[PDB]
Amino acid sequence: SRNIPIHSCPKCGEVLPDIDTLQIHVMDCII
Ligand SMILES: [Zn+2]
Repeated sequence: SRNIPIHSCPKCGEVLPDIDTLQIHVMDCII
């Protein structure tokens, strides 16, 4: 029983399917 967690950017609220996509986003997101 393992769900499918999803990463979300708190700076804006972009839906990030994974950490890899989340990392690239936060790296190029408005600080
Ligand atoms: Zn963001």
